[PDB]
Amino acid sequence: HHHHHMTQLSVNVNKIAVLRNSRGGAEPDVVRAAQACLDAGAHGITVHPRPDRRHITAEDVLALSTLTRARGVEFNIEGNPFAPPREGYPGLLPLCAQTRPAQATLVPDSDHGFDFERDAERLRPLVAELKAMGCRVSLFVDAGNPLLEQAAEVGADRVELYTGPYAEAHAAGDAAAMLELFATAARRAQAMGLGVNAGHDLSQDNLRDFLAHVPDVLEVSIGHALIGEALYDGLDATVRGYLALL
Amino acid sequence: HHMTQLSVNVNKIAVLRNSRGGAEPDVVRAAQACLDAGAHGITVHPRPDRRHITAEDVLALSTLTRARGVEFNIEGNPFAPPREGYPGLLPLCAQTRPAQATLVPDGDGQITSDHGFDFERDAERLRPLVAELKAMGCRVSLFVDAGNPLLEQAAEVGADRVELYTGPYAEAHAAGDAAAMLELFATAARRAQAMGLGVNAGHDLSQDNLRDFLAHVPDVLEVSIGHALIGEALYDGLDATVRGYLALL
Repeated sequence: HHHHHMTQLSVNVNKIAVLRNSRGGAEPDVVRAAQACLDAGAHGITVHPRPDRRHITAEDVLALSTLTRARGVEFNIEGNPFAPPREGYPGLLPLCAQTRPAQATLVPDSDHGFDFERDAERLRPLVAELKAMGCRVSLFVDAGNPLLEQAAEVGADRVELYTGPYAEAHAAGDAAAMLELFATAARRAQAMGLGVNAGHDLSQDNLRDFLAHVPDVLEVSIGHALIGEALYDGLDATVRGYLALL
Repeated sequence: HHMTQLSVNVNKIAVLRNSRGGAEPDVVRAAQACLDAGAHGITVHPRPDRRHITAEDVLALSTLTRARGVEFNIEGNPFAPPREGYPGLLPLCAQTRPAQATLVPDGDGQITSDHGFDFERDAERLRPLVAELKAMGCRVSLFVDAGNPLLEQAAEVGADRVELYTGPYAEAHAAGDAAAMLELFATAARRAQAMGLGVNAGHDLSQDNLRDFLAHVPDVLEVSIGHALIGEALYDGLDATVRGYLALL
């Protein structure tokens, strides 16, 4: 069996592209913002290129691949593996084929995980193809999923627990019920040889209780709350603040 | 004869909030941090499609600016009828009584404001709405292009100020040579002031081009800065960024 490893931080820069696209020019620069996050010591960059190009584009992915590669850090691409290519969107797997990121996080459409009764068989050859490229494959799952262990059956290397309902419980004050659930979910996955990532709605106000109660979380992908906190203190300070909690 | 004042446009803060669909980052808290750093007022532009700032944000920021004794500036299209989630500009201003109302021609679905009023077509539909805003206590500013040949008609319509659209200045400044644009905007300012109009400016103003603009365009009373201020704050934070802008006035 494995041994403990210090939790790593991946900065999700989707919202930086959201601000760019709202105006429609070039500021704020996605690569420049990611560069400042890696300069602050982040272990990697996460993006989620939607098929409709609402924020991050295929061009951003290639640009960020070149960046993370030149700096020896990890690139994590989220996306729906089932989405066929359309105009302006090459598809998740061909994007990973072109950039060979360290990790590919597979999502079903983010507010829920996969229905393994329904999607496991068209998932299987795509998971296998992603790993064959050199990608770790992580599957977005709900902490309450009774068939959660089936992600190992598909061949995935990790699961990413969707931490939405924990953060909602944390803001309301009583998050104990959520923490026992997410801890139990983490333990079930690890008993199958799966690594555990997390993120989504994780902030500087709730990360500490999470890592203190959920064991051996390997990687956290934090976007929204990190960008929102950076409005007050800057990207450099914010990332270093997150790092000091890992 | 008057210190140029900084109004922070907090639209892009709502851009970050609404994308998620919760409450963070809080628009009111961010505006509060801008005022603590010495900003002279808050600007918002509630669009009819509710892309970022909502009517509830307007009401909340009105209460904030009032408690802190600073000016509230609402940009918007006075012609836009009420839609789902949007009561319309004039009923919003009646409900909140902002110090200033900045009127733009912007149609539905424009990415951002990219042109000022065409006074040949809009002057007569502007007149009674300008008058109704003033009757509420609002100073009324009209978004105009620096090259508008009918710029002087904004005084005839009853507006108190014009806001020169600084987009083409910022584009020329980034390209290096902004002298020609600076003389044009200076000329536009003087034309407005000869009619008793005050001069505001904004759109695409940043920490890299504000200084030269105020240095050459005379008696600019107010600058409304949003997009670039929020983008620069991503690196340095709002307090530091706001204070940087104040030092450039």
